[PDB]
Amino acid sequence: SSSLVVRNLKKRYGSRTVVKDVSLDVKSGEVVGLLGPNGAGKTTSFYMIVGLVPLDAGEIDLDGKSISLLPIHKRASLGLSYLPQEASVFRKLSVEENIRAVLELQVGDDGKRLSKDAIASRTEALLDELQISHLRENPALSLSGGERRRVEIARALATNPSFILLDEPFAGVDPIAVLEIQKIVKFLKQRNIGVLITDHNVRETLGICDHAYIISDGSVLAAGAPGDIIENESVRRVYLGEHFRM
Ligand SMILES: [Cl-]
Repeated sequence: SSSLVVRNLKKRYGSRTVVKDVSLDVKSGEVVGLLGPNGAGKTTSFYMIVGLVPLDAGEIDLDGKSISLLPIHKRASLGLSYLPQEASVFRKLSVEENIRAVLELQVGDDGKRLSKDAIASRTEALLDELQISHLRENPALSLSGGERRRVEIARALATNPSFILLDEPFAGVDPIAVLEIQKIVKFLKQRNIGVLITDHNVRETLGICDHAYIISDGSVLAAGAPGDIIENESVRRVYLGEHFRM
């Protein structure tokens, strides 16, 4: 069991403080949502946690260790994997090669690079687990969005992450795709991976969150189970609307 502990983030750009004070927690096997009005702080908060935006103030601890000053690849080494909106998998590489490429770069707990046998074994495992074994030889370029998404999870999983940070996974996707993504998050949850999601699609996100934080005016307006969040009068006034229904 791991914990990601975020305390009192602040980010100021010029004369404008976009994140005033945001704190949150994520634990292993927990799905947490970072929601709220556009530009009211949720995104900058998310990126400070990812490591794309340096903190002006605050703390971020992963298993008791500070990581707020570390670059992204260092956070990744420690178990914090980031899955951006756009890409990336190497389009010219096969599905299998995309996964192996990650595994070839890993270092054991021993401190040693994986044996050829170990890489083959883990590749086979990840292909089966993500139900994409039929695509092993396919170039990444040829994949549907849903299949590509699965390859990206596989590449993240190949680093053996403790936490996975999803940047707008539901943006622009059809209702069928929503279900696939929710199934994938549940799969991650059952693997004892903590998941942090920021997204604009309220119902889709809340629908798989154990816990959610509503960010408004650079601060945490409310936090808790989705069921309680919806009924919060402040949240309805600022964000969801008086007549919101799931
Ligand atoms: Cl924001």
